Amino acid sequence: PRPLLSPPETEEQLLAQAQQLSGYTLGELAALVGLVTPENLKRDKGWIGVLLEIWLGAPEQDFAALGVELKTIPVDSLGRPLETTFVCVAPLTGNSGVTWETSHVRHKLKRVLWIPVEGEASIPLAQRRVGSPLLWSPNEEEDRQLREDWEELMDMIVLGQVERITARHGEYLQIRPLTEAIGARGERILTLPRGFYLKKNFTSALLARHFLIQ
Repeated sequence: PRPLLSPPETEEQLLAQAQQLSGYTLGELAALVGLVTPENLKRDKGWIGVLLEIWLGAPEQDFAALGVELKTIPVDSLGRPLETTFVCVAPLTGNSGVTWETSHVRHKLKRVLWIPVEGEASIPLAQRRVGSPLLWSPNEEEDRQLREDWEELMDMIVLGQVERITARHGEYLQIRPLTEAIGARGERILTLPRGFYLKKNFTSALLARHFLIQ
């Protein structure tokens, strides 16, 4: 296959292109666009993203205005998620007044191109294969699941309790771990940078429905 030279202006072209990548390994795809494949993503957390973006044309930049977020999902040998999925940085400061409706999380997850990719540690990066892509939007239930988790997490941040957030917070979405934040007393604190992540139950559910369409 050949990478798109200009950003796609229709979801049809974006999806068709994504589909051309299925079956190929990351090494094969990286080589086809003159890119070297790192030994692991420890150094470049967003390497796979840079690569898929090149392929998907990411002439019509913001003009294309597709509003589609690309998200790769490392999966096991059975197509199941291996880890939580990073959504976006969690704002520890500012952004006061934000609500679920006006949140960057809801905005980022409005339209997503999910690309499953093998991710089991035993498989060298260059040998991991790309699976079948998904073009998704949360249904009413998924949006509710995210809203409730988002509201609980953000309220803690706004109340200066970011350091109190743990894996116990959030049924489908969590905030995972120096940057400035709001302290429990309103004092300014320095803490680990945080981010919003989708849990494996949420991403597994949407990946599963992809094989049950009728």
